[PDB]
Amino acid sequence: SLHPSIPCPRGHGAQKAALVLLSACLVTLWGLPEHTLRYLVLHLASLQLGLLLNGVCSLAEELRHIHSRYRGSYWRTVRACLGCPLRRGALLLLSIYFYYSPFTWMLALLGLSQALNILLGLKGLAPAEISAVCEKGNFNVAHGLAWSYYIGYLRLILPELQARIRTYNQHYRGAVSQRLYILLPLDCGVPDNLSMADPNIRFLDKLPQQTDRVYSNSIYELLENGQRAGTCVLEYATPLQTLFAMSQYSQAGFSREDRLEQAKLFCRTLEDILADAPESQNNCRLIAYQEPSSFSLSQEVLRHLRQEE
Amino acid sequence: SLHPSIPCPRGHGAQKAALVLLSACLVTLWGLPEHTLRYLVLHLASLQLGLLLNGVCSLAEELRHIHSRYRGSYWRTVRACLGCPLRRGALLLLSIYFYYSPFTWMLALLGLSQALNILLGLKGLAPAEISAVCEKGNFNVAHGLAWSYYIGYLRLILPELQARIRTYNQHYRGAVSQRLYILLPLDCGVPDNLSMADPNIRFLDKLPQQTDRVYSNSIYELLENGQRAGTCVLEYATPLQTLFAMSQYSQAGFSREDRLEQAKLFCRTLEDILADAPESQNNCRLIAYQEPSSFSLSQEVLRHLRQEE
Ligand SMILES: CCn1nc(C)cc1C(=O)Nc1nc2cc(C(N)=O)cc(OCCCN3CCOCC3)c2n1C/C=C/Cn1c(NC(=O)c2cc(C)nn2CC)nc2cc(C(N)=O)c3oc(C)cc3c21
Repeated sequence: SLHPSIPCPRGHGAQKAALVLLSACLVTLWGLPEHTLRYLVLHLASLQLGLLLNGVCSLAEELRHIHSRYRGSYWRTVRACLGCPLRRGALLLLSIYFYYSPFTWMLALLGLSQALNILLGLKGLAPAEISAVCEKGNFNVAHGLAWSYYIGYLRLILPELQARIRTYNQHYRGAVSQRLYILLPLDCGVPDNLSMADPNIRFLDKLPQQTDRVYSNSIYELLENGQRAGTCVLEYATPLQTLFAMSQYSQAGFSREDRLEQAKLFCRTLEDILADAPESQNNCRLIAYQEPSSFSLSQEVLRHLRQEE
Repeated sequence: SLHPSIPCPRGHGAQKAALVLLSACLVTLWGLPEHTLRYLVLHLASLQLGLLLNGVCSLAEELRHIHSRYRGSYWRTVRACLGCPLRRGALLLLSIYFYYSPFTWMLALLGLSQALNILLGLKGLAPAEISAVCEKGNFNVAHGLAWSYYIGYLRLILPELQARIRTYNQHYRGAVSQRLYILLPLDCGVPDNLSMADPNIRFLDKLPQQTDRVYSNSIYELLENGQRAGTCVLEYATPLQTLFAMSQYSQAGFSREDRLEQAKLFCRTLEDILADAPESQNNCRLIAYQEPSSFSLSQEVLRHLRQEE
């Protein structure tokens, strides 16, 4: 409705043309009794056991990710596989009602059939269905936030940064490390400053220019037992402020479980980009955390600081 | 490898546990000849015809989107459905080799079975499989670019903008319209300035402040036949510079077909956000274009300008 090449969203034409081929194929059965209907649900059973066997093998992948992806909860993992046990398991019981009115040997034939369907890669997802699951969930916001952060901000501020650090040391007493530490709070909730987030980190300063775009940089000196054992540059992650603010934007249904699944994905993608980047080979260093026994993040920065040298 | 709650990417444990249940179910067949193997491919045929029927009904959706999503090319639409005709159609012919060694009535039983499987929503995609297709393609960069553009930039610059426009008119001769026009070139290729992109648009100016964050909004006056019939504020789309620069970033396999599928998706999502936004009810106005007979975009801005009043 904006440009003729702009694709409109998907409609219900998949369901619409489904009943047409249903009504076409149903009247062919009128071309020939009642003997078919016991065979119909038995074949309809075999589609469900194939889907049920496709769930349990994918469950073997999921137990690798019980702690991270599913917070140690065994019930969510079974709920994550198999789609919907209600609409699947109901027709499975209805089949055995019709099945009575060498079964394991008959059951074993469909067993290995679905195995090679997975092994040969025959369970293919079409690029129509691959696309239609991607534009369905409007909050797929994780790779765009990672890729635009590297392109728009990190590609620009990192190669200049080493010169802005050394001129502060030529200006002086306090030796600041030559890396950029980006904090990634998973409980996203980003405040404006950092003195209130931890009173162990209570500096403020402005990193000077080179001597266009003006990226103000503040150096926060850790005050381990009231003493600045470490001085460093700390910035938050501006994409995490967006992920927070979409959840507060209640006109879009973005919940705190949907936010936490992307913020973990945002750190994995941003760790990938800084692996093979020309500029961040030794400059960037992400410090992710999620504090509930809420410990001090000033310690874990100092662990990342003393591991530098 | 960064935090213990950060989920690792998926492995080949789906294929790994598939052969284990294959080797388990195969030796149960040793517990009982050769009579099963003709029945096995016949059941393996019925899975493919169900997938083939699932492709053709989804094709009925795709013909609504032949021009936009598939550039008018009928062959891509069939290639977009059904996944892979090579690995699917080969086993279909191999079945009929085994089928010879009321068939349409037997074929009609599996026909309406897959219809109600689509009609009742029984073809469910599990949230494990829904997720694993989303983190597979690392360039899913369309909604993050739209949502962060509204949050980080458009939510901040639009409610201030009306005051910055009127003070230019109080300063004066030239009545500038009270809207923001964002250009979305689909052939993304964004240049730095706009005088070279069209010599019909050749102003430069700086929109003044209110009298924190400083945004330079340049006012470009249309020079219809060398005369400034229209004066307006034109900005490009900074997310489209990123989508271009990921394609030039050849370490990530982002091709010009992958870029063009997201840039169309970026404009549909950004049109959605400005529909139900409190600030952009009459301020923003997107002008998307893709020029090959490459016409002048200064005309289509003036069409959007004279349609205002
Ligand atoms: C953000 C929404 N968005 N999403 C996508 C995708 C594209 C855009 C977008 O439209 N960006 C944008 N175009 C603008 C045009 C003007 C103009 N006409 O003047 C002004 C702007 O804002 C003035 C400076 C900002 N000030 C100071 C910094 O905080 C805010 C106020 C503009 N901005 C705001 C963002 C600018 C970049 N930017 C970032 N951004 C990110 O890291 C980020 C996170 C995600 C996700 N994507 N990115 C993009 C990389 N952090 C910044 C911090 C400092 C700093 N410390 O000084 C700093 O200095 C400059 C020069 C830029 C800069 C920053």
